[PDB]
Amino acid sequence: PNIVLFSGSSHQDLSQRVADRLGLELGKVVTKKFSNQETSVEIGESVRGEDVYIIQSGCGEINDNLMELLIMINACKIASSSRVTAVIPCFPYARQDKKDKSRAPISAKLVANMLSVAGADHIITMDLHASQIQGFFDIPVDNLYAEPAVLQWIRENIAEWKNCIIVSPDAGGAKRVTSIADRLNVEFALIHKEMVLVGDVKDRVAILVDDMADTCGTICHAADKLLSAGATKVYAILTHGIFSGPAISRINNAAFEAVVVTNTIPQEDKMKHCTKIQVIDISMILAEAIRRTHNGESVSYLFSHV
Amino acid sequence: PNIVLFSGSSHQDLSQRVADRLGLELGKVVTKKFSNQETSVEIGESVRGEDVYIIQSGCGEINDNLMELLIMINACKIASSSRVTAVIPCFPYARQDKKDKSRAPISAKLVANMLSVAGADHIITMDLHASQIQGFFDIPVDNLYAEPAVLQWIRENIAEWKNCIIVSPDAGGAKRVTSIADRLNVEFALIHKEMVLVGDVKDRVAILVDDMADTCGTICHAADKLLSAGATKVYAILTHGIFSGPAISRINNAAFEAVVVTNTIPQEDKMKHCTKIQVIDISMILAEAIRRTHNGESVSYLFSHV
Amino acid sequence: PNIVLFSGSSHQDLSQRVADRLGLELGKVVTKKFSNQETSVEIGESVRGEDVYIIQSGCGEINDNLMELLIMINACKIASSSRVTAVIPCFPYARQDKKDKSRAPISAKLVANMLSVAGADHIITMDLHASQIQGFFDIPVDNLYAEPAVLQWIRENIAEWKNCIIVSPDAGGAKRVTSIADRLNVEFALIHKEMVLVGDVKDRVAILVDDMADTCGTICHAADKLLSAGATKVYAILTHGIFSGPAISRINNAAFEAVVVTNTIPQEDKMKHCTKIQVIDISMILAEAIRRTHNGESVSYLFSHV
Amino acid sequence: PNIVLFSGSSHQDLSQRVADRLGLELGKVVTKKFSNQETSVEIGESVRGEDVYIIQSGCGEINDNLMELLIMINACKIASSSRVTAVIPCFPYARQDKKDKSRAPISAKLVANMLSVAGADHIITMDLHASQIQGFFDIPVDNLYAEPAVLQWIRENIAEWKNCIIVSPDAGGAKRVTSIADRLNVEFALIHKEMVLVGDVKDRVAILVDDMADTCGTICHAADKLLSAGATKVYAILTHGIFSGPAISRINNAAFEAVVVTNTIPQEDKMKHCTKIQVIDISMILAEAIRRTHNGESVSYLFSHV
Amino acid sequence: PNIVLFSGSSHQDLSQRVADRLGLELGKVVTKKFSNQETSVEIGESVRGEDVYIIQSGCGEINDNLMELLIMINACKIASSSRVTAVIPCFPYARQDKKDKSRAPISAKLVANMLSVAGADHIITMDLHASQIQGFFDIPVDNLYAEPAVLQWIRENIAEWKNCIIVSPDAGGAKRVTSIADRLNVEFALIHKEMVLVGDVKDRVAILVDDMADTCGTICHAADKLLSAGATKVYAILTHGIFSGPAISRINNAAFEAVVVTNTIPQEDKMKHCTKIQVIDISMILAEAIRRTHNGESVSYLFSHV
Amino acid sequence: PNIVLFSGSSHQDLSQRVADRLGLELGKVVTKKFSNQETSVEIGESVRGEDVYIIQSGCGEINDNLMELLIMINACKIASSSRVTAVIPCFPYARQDKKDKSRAPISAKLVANMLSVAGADHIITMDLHASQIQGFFDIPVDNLYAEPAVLQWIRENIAEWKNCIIVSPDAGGAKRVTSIADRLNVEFALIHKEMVLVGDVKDRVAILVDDMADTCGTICHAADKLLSAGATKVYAILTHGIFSGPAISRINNAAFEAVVVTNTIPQEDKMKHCTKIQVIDISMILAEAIRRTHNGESVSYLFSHV
Ligand SMILES: Nc1ncnc2c1ncn2[C@@H]1O[C@H](COP(=O)(O)OP(=O)(O)O)[C@@H](O)[C@H]1O
Ligand SMILES: Nc1ncnc2c1ncn2[C@@H]1O[C@H](COP(=O)(O)OP(=O)(O)O)[C@@H](O)[C@H]1O
Ligand SMILES: Nc1ncnc2c1ncn2[C@@H]1O[C@H](COP(=O)(O)OP(=O)(O)O)[C@@H](O)[C@H]1O
Ligand SMILES: Nc1ncnc2c1ncn2[C@@H]1O[C@H](COP(=O)(O)OP(=O)(O)O)[C@@H](O)[C@H]1O
Ligand SMILES: Nc1ncnc2c1ncn2[C@@H]1O[C@H](COP(=O)(O)OP(=O)(O)O)[C@@H](O)[C@H]1O
Ligand SMILES: Nc1ncnc2c1ncn2[C@@H]1O[C@H](COP(=O)(O)OP(=O)(O)O)[C@@H](O)[C@H]1O
Ligand SMILES: Nc1ncnc2c1ncn2[C@@H]1O[C@H](COP(=O)(O)OP(=O)(O)O)[C@@H](O)[C@H]1O
Ligand SMILES: [Mg+2]
Ligand SMILES: [Mg+2]
Ligand SMILES: [Mg+2]
Ligand SMILES: [Mg+2]
Ligand SMILES: [Mg+2]
Ligand SMILES: [Mg+2]
Repeated sequence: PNIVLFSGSSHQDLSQRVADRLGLELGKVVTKKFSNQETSVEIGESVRGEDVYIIQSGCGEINDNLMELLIMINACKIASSSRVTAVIPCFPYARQDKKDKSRAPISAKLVANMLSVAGADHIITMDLHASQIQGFFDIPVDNLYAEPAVLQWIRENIAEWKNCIIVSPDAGGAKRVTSIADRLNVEFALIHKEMVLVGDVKDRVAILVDDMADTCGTICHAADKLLSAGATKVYAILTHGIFSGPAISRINNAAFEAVVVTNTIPQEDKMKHCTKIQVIDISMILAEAIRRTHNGESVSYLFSHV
Repeated sequence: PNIVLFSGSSHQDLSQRVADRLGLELGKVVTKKFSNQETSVEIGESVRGEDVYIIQSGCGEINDNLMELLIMINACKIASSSRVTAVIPCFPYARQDKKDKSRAPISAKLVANMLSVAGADHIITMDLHASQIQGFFDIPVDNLYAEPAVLQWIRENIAEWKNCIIVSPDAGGAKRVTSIADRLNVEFALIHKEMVLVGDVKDRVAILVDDMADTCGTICHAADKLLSAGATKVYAILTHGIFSGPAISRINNAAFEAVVVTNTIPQEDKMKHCTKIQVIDISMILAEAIRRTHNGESVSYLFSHV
Repeated sequence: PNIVLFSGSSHQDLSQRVADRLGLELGKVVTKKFSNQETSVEIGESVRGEDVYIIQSGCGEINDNLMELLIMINACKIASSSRVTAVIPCFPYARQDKKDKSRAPISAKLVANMLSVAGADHIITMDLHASQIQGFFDIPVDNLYAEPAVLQWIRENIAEWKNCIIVSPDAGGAKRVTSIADRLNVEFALIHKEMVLVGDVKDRVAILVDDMADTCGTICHAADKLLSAGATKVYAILTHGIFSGPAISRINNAAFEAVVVTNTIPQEDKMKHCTKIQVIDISMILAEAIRRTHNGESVSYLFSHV
Repeated sequence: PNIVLFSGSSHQDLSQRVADRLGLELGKVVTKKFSNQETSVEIGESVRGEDVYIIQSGCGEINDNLMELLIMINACKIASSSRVTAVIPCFPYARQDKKDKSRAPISAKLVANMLSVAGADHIITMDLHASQIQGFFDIPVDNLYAEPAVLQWIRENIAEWKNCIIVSPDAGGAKRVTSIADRLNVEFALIHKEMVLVGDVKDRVAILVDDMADTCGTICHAADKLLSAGATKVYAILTHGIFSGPAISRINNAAFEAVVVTNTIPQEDKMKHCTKIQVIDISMILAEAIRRTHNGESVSYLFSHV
Repeated sequence: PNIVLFSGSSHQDLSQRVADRLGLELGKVVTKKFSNQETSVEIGESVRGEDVYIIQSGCGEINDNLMELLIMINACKIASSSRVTAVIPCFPYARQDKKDKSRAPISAKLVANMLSVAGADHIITMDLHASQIQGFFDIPVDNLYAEPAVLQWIRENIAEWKNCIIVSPDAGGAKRVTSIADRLNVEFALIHKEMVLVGDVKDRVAILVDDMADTCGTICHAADKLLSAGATKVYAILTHGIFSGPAISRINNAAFEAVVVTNTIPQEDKMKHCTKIQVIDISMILAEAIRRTHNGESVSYLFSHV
Repeated sequence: PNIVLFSGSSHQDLSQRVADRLGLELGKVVTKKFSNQETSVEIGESVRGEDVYIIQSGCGEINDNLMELLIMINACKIASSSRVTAVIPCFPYARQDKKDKSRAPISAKLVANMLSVAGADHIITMDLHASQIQGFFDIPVDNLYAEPAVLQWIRENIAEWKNCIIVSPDAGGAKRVTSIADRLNVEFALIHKEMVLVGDVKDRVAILVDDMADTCGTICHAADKLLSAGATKVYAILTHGIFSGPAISRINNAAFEAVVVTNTIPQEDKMKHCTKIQVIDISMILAEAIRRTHNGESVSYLFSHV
């Protein structure tokens, strides 16, 4: 089969970059809405006997884009494609992954089921909120890591990285922080609400590393505790920058040295209203995974380099 | 089990009307959206061992209401309810029911499959675009009719109904038109585009009967053809009035005697900007079907009276 | 994989014609019945890793041919074939496609489910009664059209086709009629029972176009209404000619100029007892669809020519 | 729920007797055929919230009866019944239960899958050809035994039963023969083709016991071998008497003392043309099984008495 | 229906205690092994129309107990029970819940799938390793907490609990520790390998709280780090005490004040060879969940008291 | 794709022999157990886009080996292999294939279902206890025969085979012996318990042929009956030699001329403690089936030669 790369309405810029690294052109698909706000999908080329890849990120209008993804997957399945792969840099409803309330839903499993009945055979995603979402599917699921690119940014941009500290803004983020600290051979701390800090922090550069920042109610309160606790400068490094609601107003009025995110969510608009925001490119990692999945090579090689 | 009636964000007024006819109160559910525009559903009462009935219409913002419905169904299924029934007065994506294009989707079947994997056991809907959507499910599906209420309106409001004529604005609507005409003993006509009229029409009160009006393009060119053909006055009777886009601007600048719709879609806002719009209450037919499904009575009795 | 063409008991002549156009030979299968009237299927060649195509029409004795088809599909699936495609020129139980009665079945969906659990991956059919039966399956379904061959016959055989009129014998057949009329730039009419005619007809050659004729209770009554309404000669063009029951006795005692059908159902025996019956060959359209599905070409090209 | 007993076109008499033993009336269902030989099913009462039982035997026109059964099960399932039980005294396609040929089907598993996807929840059958057809299903399957009635008939009718012999006409029927012989405390023999006899037989009454007799090509050659081997009189006892093909011509021209069968298949017509045929009533056992399944009693009690 | 309580080979003592709180007798089931070490299950009562509950913990020989559970669930499903619930205090293969290696299995999802196809409808478990295993099922899953009983033990036994500290032996156990600290209004610490401690712990009683201890390689190294860091006495509180391999030899040769575990795994043999081990009874929490699930009461009430 | 041969813990010697006939090396997989006796599976090569074959026999610790098989199948399915085939020379739980008791399980169907949800696409086995287990799967199942190798052994080793007799130790084994007798043109006998013998036996060499011997409470008592009935010497030929429990002590204390088995179960340890045991190599038949399934050749050719 031949790679047929398709792009949804969300994050059109990343799909163009992945096409460039793969050395191909995006497929002909027109995705608009009808008068009554119903998704319209018009694929403009034959997907018969092809390896269709669709890039759709859980950003912007989550529900509008999610239905767009399911209609595109189902259209390519009935149009007699060979395999259909959903490339989702940010997984929607990933924070609703367990039932710790009375009648709470598990919306991550509902989205997993809906992608399965549309007809997707493979899933490629980056830095899932819970790694266990891989078990919500009966199909192969790729969970790429942005950590090798995060480590590269720290070494080149922060000069004092050899004698810095790494801070976790939440109790559940200690797994991510401890892995990064060992790779840099530095110390680490942890911040818990209900604000308590456990770690030296004083008179050293502190880096806040999390997986996502929706409204930045965290990290911004964490930065105040870090500056009150003796740290000189504070850095914030994140993978998925949603920056919804106040968010930008909190970052613009905070004392972060820099806020660093990836390409998983469109950052072009947010970067106009915040000079602290910096972006790490991940289109190289996504293009390599699509390349190796198509050719039947080892994706495990990606978890050994940048 | 006990009836537990829930209402989604869409069409809150009909759910209250159905609750009054059933003589109960709506269940405690809070449906908001998070900062990143993700649906939040919080059921505030035990649904364990209950007959849950969720009323959600495919109107307004379709994709956000549809994802609202699936989260509510899945939450009630995992919360150990006895049965879950989706009451959907207007079915979303009902116009995409076949594949007559190159790589077209069938989004009616995708929506059908999503309701199945959420965990719905029964579907109650009214006046489907295609009756064959009943076969898109492997569960019982109820297809109610607004025709008995349509015929009741004609007999009381139009005085010349004994010598009127029903006009079909399209070629695919001849099934509805001929059934109505035979039930009234009056003649019928038909209008086809690419605009042609077959039927007397001249010096007679013409009634345009269709199942739906989205942008009212068809019921506007048809009305102009009817007034140019000799009909004194033109009436339009519809079941699902979406009235999206121009729609209202076309109805206000038209020569309809009246435009008549049902409760399936909220008409309170549209009736302010158009005096030609009239509403037929259908909350009694929905309440009776919910009542009879719970009590194990014959729903076929509904198709013999009003 | 290699095409392996198999033929069921029904319509052996079309399978031979399709084999000739494809330039191959029919596979070795022996289908008889045991003493207790149970279907016996004996495939006499290896189907391992092959693209199996089974041609079975819903004609003759429906239930014995339908069980024949399911046994053949299941035998080829367990025999490790690559893909199995059911080519069904006339779909059985296509008229039971909805539930508009008290405890009516939907037998079109039951037959759809049986073909799925036998192991079919693709369905190729022509001129379904309802196009929505495509959504009764979760697999690709091809719905071919006999209209390009219908229009070709009219142009060469009826000399007055430039000033003729197409008549719909029922209210639900107005979709086929209006599409044909626009493609010929001529007018159209419509006949409804409970018998009333709308259209000129008078002093014009009327053509009755329908999708199928089982007992010819319709068209035969329509022709009488057309001859009493001023039409000179009446033609009838149909896709699936079952001609069961009286049928032939009604056609022989009618005033049709000609009755025209296709190859979907065996017409060799019926043509002996009726001289008005003419046949349109469709073995080229079926062979092209089989050829293009195997080669991964565009079947949409078939809906642009003859 | 309430028992709703339905009867298919096959074996109306057994259904009437089962209704009599249960003290109820058969449900209102009309099952005829259309002009093109398609099954028509018209249930004439509400099955909503009921325990529907359908009695259909695999006899006569096997395929038409099987389609009838599937259509009835699906109609009762979609019509919102509580449970649907298929009571099948003789299972169709039970002899095709394994793949011992090149591309042979396993039609028993296909029938099992079709019954599963129609919507049946329970299966009640008597004396399956292979007991593993119980494992062909994912639902409960009852396999009743006619052996107690066979033993009762042997005791009351044959006077010399205390010093008789029991003969198996095939190598695969040695299990039934050994079980019956042990229950009667008599000896046993076996007959194999490719005819060889292993047993005394000489100067004693020999009883041929099998599970079914389709064409009676066996048992007749077995009877000739037994009469040539020194046995005085030969009896034949069977469970399912199909008697298709020559069958009756072979029994009338044979030297059986009596041929004894059960009610699983209609026997009145065959009993008209053969004086040797005798029938054992099994309606009591089926009625008891239905009664105990409805009331949630122990069906295992039936395998301890008559 | 009626509660039918069944017990597997593993942890026979807890099943007896749960039966006593529910005020009933355990069901009659004999579970032995054949000569070739295959599980034999012999239920000695009618489960027809009953609410069957089976108590089986993932301890001892995991694979023999897991196959025992599936055979009991499947036997009770085919025996026409009403509902089947698996009560699993310790879930097997809970630590293999994600794919973070080259070709790693996710054996938690395989066990989830094998419980689904056996026929279980509900799962009751306590303190899952990952809460997300709830989403590995499409059925309701109860995740009980042993924390309220853990808090009761600390207050009753440790006198210095008002000025103690809670220590996490791993980076991933920070979620449990921070929640317990807030409930007691005390401080907390964290220990990470690759052994580094963050927190005071000097001159105060330190409590190590985890979810399970398999070989006690952790907690034993953590205790050495705590005692050399200035802590006075060290306590270890765990939920699932496996104590496999050396385990006991490490606890007997350590400086724990006490090792406290729950009833999820049999502890009677371990406490003979270790005086430091203490058991917390949870048979009241399991009995209440079983009682409330059967009666259709709120299980959420259990997460507000002891 | 490429053949990737994997071996489980059970029967490492047969896998090596099959690898040699196929001319390849076994795949890199390490299978051990954790401290708490849970299966660990670590594949050391890329199975991506490969035809994976796993050889695992139902011997030794059945439950440990069965869970090992499912973990290996599921790991290779999620690792994006092309096809996964389970080669099982001896099928676990094959004797529990029907429900002839009150609440008996059918554990052969449970094992079939667990192999289906792990992700296996093909099953290769030898001499199933019941041939109908092929219908317990919805996937192709190969049922190889050891009979051609059994016939070869008799002709080469037993000199009196031309005037010998074949004895079946059970009523259910008459199918095997009658087929073997016809291929040798010799006589046959049968032994039934509740011990009675039918057949000459006297003054001739008797061969006892069965499918398996677990504990030899079967042939051993049959051999005693044969020697007291006049047979000169007794041979025992079996396919699956389990030899569990007493087994060997009964064979060592019996009067068998020889006990002959196959490679389906490891025999190396048994032949140390029994000189009567002889082994027939079947690694050539398994290698040919694996070779032909991969290459898409006819497996039916194997049932015409050795
Ligand atoms: N899009 C969203 N925006 C804000 N909150 C969300 C969103 N989706 C889910 N949530 C809520 O946020 C909570 C996330 O909790 P989390 O910090 O992940 O707990 P833990 O750290 O124990 O996993 C969930 O309980 C969920 O109810
Ligand atoms: N550190 C890691 N090394 C290798 N794989 C990892 C790692 N972390 C997570 N994974 C997961 O393991 C999977 C390995 O991909 P897979 O296709 O099995 O590799 P291969 O091509 O060698 O079979 C990836 O999809 C990834 O999600
Ligand atoms: N004119 C009609 N009369 C009766 N039923 C109809 C009609 N039109 C459609 N139906 C369908 O028939 C179904 C009858 O409901 P059902 O529960 O089967 O009736 P009962 O309660 O008698 O079993 C309805 O769900 C409806 O969708
Ligand atoms: N007028 C039409 N033009 C194109 N396709 C049509 C038309 N009418 C119906 N169809 C449906 O569209 C499908 C197109 O086949 P498909 O394999 O999707 O095309 P492609 O090979 O270009 O992907 C056909 O199976 C047919 O059923
Ligand atoms: N001799 C036998 N005794 C009991 N059951 C048998 C026997 N032979 C076969 N069976 C099977 O065992 C099943 C027992 O039915 P079941 O509903 O499990 O009994 P209970 O009502 O006691 O649970 C029957 O359906 C029958 O098919
Ligand atoms: N703190 C908590 N409060 C309530 N429920 C919780 C909590 N933590 C987890 N849960 C989960 O919520 C579920 C509530 O059970 P459910 O049957 O929904 O209760 P109800 O009967 O009120 O609907 C439990 O199964 C449990 O797994
Ligand atoms: N005597 C026999 N001859 C041929 N096939 C047999 C015989 N006995 C059993 N079989 C079954 O028939 C199957 C034939 O395999 P299959 O893949 O259909 O062959 P082919 O490649 O010729 O289609 C085997 O899997 C086997 O289980
Ligand atoms: Mg979380
Ligand atoms: Mg339409
Ligand atoms: Mg129709
Ligand atoms: Mg047989
Ligand atoms: Mg873990
Ligand atoms: Mg057996």
